[PDB]
Amino acid sequence: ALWQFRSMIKCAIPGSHPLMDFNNYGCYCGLGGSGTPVDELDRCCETHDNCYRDAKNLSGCYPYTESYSYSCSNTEITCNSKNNACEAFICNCDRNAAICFSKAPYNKEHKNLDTKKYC
Amino acid sequence: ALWQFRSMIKCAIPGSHPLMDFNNYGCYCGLGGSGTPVDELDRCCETHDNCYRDAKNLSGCYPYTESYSYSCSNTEITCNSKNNACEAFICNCDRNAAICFSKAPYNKEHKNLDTKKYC
Ligand SMILES: [Ca+2]
Ligand SMILES: [Ca+2]
Ligand SMILES: [Ca+2]
Repeated sequence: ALWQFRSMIKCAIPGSHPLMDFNNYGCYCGLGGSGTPVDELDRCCETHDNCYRDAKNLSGCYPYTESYSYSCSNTEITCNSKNNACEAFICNCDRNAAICFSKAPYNKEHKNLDTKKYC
Repeated sequence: ALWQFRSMIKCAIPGSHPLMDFNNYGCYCGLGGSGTPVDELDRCCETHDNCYRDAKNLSGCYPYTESYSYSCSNTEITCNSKNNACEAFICNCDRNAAICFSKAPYNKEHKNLDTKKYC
């Protein structure tokens, strides 16, 4: 579920405030994504967004509202070996994004980019 | 998921060994169960059994496979408010059943009960 996505990023990047930070960032961060990805970060958003899309190729698999199982082993993230297919697919999309976010630099210049102009 | 029910049980009844305590007791603790419940504990199980059957009334809600979110606050169990509807249902079934098995007396002469004669 989305709410677990955020907690998952806080798990990798502690000094971050997910809701604030990665919302309305570039062309892909935030709901939507159109045009080209302005940066490293934005790429991560892009790929994660396609992961959600792929995830719907699973029956009754709704990525936003599906809760799964994962633990945060101190900066380290782990998906429960027990999630069901949908769940495990969605946790992975999330796990991969999070790690990606932790390695991409953040450009204040992209927060609130002008989609409606720039994307 | 069933694994989380076991975990729930360990929270509410510390010291417990769910796979062996609550399994195969009465006419409803474990497997499937039918007939007349032999006592309070067994009665908890029948309520669980009934709860789960009502789970399936929600499209794509398989209680054994569906992982929900909850936490165990020092003996206390809390079902995440963000759980989707199905998850929420299943969370409650397990929660009511764990409280129930806590307030219930354990009758050892009802363990591995010949369900084909006493049920
Ligand atoms: Ca997006
Ligand atoms: Ca779930
Ligand atoms: Ca049963």
